[PDB]
Amino acid sequence: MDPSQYASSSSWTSFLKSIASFNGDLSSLSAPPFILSPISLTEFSQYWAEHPELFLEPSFINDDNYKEHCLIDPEVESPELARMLAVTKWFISTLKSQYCSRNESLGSEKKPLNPFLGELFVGKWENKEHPEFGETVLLSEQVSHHPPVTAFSIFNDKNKVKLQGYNQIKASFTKSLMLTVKQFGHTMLDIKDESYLVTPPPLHIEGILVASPFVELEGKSYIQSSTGLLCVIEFSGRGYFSGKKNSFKARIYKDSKDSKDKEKALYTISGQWSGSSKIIKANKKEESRLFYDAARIPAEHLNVKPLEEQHPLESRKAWYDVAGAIKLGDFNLIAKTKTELEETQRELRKEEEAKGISWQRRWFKDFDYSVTPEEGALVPEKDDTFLKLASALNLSTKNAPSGTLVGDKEDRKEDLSSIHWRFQRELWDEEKEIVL
Ligand SMILES: CC(C)CCC[C@@H](C)[C@H]1CC[C@H]2[C@@H]3CC=C4C[C@@H](O)CC[C@]4(C)[C@H]3CC[C@]12C
Ligand SMILES: [Pb+2]
Ligand SMILES: [Pb+2]
Repeated sequence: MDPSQYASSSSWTSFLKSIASFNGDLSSLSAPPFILSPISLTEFSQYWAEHPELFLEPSFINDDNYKEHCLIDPEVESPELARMLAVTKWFISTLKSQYCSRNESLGSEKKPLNPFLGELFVGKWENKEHPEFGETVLLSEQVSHHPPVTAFSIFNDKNKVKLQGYNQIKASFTKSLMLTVKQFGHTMLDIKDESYLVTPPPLHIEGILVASPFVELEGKSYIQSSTGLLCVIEFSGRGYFSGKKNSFKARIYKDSKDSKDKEKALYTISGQWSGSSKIIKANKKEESRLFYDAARIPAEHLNVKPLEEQHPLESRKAWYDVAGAIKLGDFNLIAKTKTELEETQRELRKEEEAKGISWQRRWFKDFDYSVTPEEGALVPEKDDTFLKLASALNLSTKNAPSGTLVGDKEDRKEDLSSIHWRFQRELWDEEKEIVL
């Protein structure tokens, strides 16, 4: 049918009624074919680096060229600050990819495929037009199905820029049909010997009643550096304080201590993350410069091998039949192909439970950061980067919503675990079957 008839269709009405009895698992919703996306959530990890030049820029900034590299502030006080500005620009650049990609390729936000345990998604940005960049690799793996958790790493060996992180969400519907989404997890970016800890923001999906969903960010995101510098990004927009669609305000401070006083901000960046934003230094409101304009530089999609060469666990290969059925809009075929894959997985899980076997994660392992960790679990090293950055930010190390600070209600939750997925580069180095 035409999108104009989605909202009043029997299919959408039945979907909205299934929401009324939402059991907590989005996979139990009767989402009609027209609102389904043929893309699995394991693919979303690629949204962290669709602007290769911005991802790598911090590695090119040094003591001898930092002022010359900093266009937004040729008077930047230090290379560390120049790099924080670059990392902030990169983070902002990821937002359009993360939260707007489906609206552009599918017509609206849609329900993504719920990955199966063990699903993989790999590719690379060859950066052919820039030999100084080198190849940047993406490894994404579904480390959990119940609940869904995607772990990932994006790395550029040539310039020593590596990123790793994981993501999980907890979603619920309000009485007005707003889908509230709390993200869990975090991402760490290492630029040579300098590190940055990034926390994703909470968000909500609106437009469900009218059958034209879209993401609206809220809350805050943090970027804590090993240099002490901290960037606090606040999201607002329509229906909220600002009233401006996809708006944000980011402030950079000398340290988390100073972030308690907005007047201490070294820079203030404001605008729309899906559009243009300006930057003001200190408090010189008078003078401002363009910080980032999302419309000027198109996202660069990574290179993925042809389907004919993909391994059975690779996302697109595994979901091929379902993706095809979704593109056709065939109600019965979608149910048939999806059930086929998910039932095979059920059988696998039942065999594992009864046979005393556990699925072994491929390139990531779950580290227990608890004071009293599971006896067989891997534990963090003394010089663990997350521990040091979380300490600097006064961030909770528990499995609380992303960005939860020590002392917050979510951190004082009784018997909350502290398990975090970590990339194990050695496992990729000794990978003997998967290739790029
Ligand atoms: C779309 C309606 C009808 C059904 C529900 C769709 C929900 C499950 C979808 C739509 C928007 C999706 C989010 C879009 C973007 C991101 C950022 C990525 O880094 C992690 C996954 C995450 C957080 C997705 C989680 C799943 C999500 C919230
Ligand atoms: Pb709104
Ligand atoms: Pb384990």
